[PDB]
Amino acid sequence: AGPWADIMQGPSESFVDFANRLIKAVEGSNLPPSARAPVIIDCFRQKSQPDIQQLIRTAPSTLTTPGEIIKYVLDRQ
Repeated sequence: AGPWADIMQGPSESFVDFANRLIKAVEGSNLPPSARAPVIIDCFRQKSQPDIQQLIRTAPSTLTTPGEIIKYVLDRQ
């Protein structure tokens, strides 16, 4: 279990704050730099609040970066 496992969006935490903690826990880990982006995305899918999880599952497959997912959530939530 990597340092992201402990990181899940709280019942009253804004997604951006959840994203911040998570990105922190991923960036300070032993993962190679090149591996951070795709791990961050999986965590967004698995560790967010349920409403946010369905939002990310419905999203266009053309969102490829953590930054596009964040922007998508903030605009549409």
